[PDB]
Amino acid sequence: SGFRKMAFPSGKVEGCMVQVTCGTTTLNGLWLDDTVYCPRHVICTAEDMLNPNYEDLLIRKSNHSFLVQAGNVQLRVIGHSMQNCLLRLKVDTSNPKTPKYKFVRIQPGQTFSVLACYNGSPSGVYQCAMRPNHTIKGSFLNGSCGSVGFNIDYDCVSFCYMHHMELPTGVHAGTDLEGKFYGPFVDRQTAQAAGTDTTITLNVLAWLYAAVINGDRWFLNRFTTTLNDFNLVAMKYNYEPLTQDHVDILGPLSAQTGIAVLDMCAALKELLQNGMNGRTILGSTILEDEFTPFDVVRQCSGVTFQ
Amino acid sequence: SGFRKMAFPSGKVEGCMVQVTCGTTTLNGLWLDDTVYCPRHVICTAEDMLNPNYEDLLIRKSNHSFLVQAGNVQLRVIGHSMQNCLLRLKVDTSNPKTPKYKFVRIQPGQTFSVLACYNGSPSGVYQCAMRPNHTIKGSFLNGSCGSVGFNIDYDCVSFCYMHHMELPTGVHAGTDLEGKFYGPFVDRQTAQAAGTDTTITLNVLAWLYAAVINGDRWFLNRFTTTLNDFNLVAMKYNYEPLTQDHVDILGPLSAQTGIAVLDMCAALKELLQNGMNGRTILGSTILEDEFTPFDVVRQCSGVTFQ
Ligand SMILES: CC(C)(C)c1ccc(N(C(=O)c2c[nH]cn2)[C@@H](C(=O)NC2CCCCC2)c2cccnc2)cc1
Ligand SMILES: CC(C)(C)c1ccc(N(C(=O)c2c[nH]cn2)[C@@H](C(=O)NC2CCCCC2)c2cccnc2)cc1
Repeated sequence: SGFRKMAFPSGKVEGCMVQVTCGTTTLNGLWLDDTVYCPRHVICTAEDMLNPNYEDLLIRKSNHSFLVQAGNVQLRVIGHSMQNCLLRLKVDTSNPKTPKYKFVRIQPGQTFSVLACYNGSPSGVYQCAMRPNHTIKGSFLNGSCGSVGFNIDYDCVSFCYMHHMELPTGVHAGTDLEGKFYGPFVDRQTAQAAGTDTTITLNVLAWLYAAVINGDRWFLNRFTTTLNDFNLVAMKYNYEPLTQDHVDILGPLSAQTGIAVLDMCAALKELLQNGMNGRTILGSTILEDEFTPFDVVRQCSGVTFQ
Repeated sequence: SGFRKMAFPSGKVEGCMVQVTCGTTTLNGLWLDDTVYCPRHVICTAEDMLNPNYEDLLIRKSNHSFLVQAGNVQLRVIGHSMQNCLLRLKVDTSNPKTPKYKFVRIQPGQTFSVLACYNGSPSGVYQCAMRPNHTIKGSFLNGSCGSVGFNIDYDCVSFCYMHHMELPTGVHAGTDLEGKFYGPFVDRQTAQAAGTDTTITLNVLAWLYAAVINGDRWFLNRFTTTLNDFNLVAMKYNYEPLTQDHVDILGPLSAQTGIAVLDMCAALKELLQNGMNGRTILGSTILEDEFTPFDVVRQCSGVTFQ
């Protein structure tokens, strides 16, 4: 029993974190085989963060412009190239702790674990959802850039996020491991701001199923809804529309609990319209949208507490 | 910016987790140097969980009654002994991944990271507070016993919790690494239940300081309070009394923010009496008591956003 925001064990990623320095700027890099990946803004001059031209800044660097430190050991840079908003530094040593890994681009609403790091040293781990507006609600201080997000499946690490910058509301923006930003953000100092966000309906429904699996039914009702009638309510409450594809994704949780998806949607409609009347669901006084259907299946028992 | 429940990186603990089997029961153990620690209830018969006598059950076991598996490798047990509610199994191999470590008994209100494990395989990591009633709000399924809780300071792992059992309300009970239970619980099937809990006042105050450090002051007021007048309100709202010792602990956070402790207590008094008026603090619609003063200092900037 219980239900918590649960990160993946971080050891396989810890063994990949290094420190990258260029000029006076230090940040974190990810060392896999003989390549170190880091944000290209490591080369940005303090004097000009407003209008960097990265091609022009990078051509002025040599391999020995970059210092890479793995713990106490210096790794010699023997090549470098820019890929989108990342630098790929080739080093003289293959990381002996490289795990089985893949690079994947996650979709909005999906979750991943973040290993917050400073100066190449891991500091903390927590779970994040990629918001519909392409930001994450992380916890990051100066120098956290280059920290990574990942999921783990059967000892294969799927890296999906590298941290680049903080936005004015205190939320965080970054790229995939090909260097392509999530969202419309850019790696320079501009007035950019996170767009309007929305609640991840599929995740709320998954978490209501988690509550039933764990033994609680107080919020169910005798009603059903059509998809279109639910979506009229969702629009009013800034929830994402439910689609037939999302209904299909909820199939296994619906089967484990015996609650049809559209019946759970009717329960959610009533909770939105009437509130929770001072009660909790899975310990929470609000509806939670930070757990995917996969996260619920990963964490909950496969046997409902009937 | 940001503020999240943040666990310590788990890799140093992952390298210590093994599987222990006795008879038909399997659970997790902790392998440090040439010793494996695990819950003594691994020897309990399925037929008699109501009234086990562990001395009488253990004398009937030999070293080869115990199977220990580290990944795919079998570790031969060459000795065994009971210490309180733990077994200490001596094995033929010293763990080459043993970190610098200590065993410590934590106090109520303190936090630690939990590495949830099944069959000796780490599954997830999350942060827990030891509640005043000596339980934790974990997330644990059958076979999680022997999972450990820990804090990390300068690469030294302080182990403080080993998981033993789940209580009727779905919360979790366990021991320190000397095998002494937290709380009045016992390792057998009884009617035992968690006692009444209370809110950890010192942690709420620390988290209000975190909110100011991160730039938010909306909940402050022009009033102050005496310790005794605050404690009259605390009793009404099931908050722990504030003590002078706890006031002293808040010294550094008070200095970083310029808010006297008793002035923050007046703010908390008003929040308890009037509620939060539909507003949030650090993203939360409720007052949070799961972060210690140390956790706030660990995670927040050392410079207040004034
Ligand atoms: C060059 C560029 C792209 C403008 C930049 C500058 C600084 C950083 N930040 C580094 O901390 C940092 C930079 N290099 C080493 N560390 C921080 C950051 O985003 N401030 C923002 C201030 C407003 C305008 C854009 C940047 C940061 C803080 C907390 C968590 N995350 C990141 C990130 C990007
Ligand atoms: C022998 C004894 C002390 C009564 C016992 C029995 C079972 C377990 N539980 C094992 O899962 C388990 C046991 N051995 C291997 N796995 C689970 C558990 O506590 N059920 C309780 C049922 C009510 C009465 C006491 C035990 C468990 C589940 C979820 C998370 N945590 C633990 C723990 C202790």
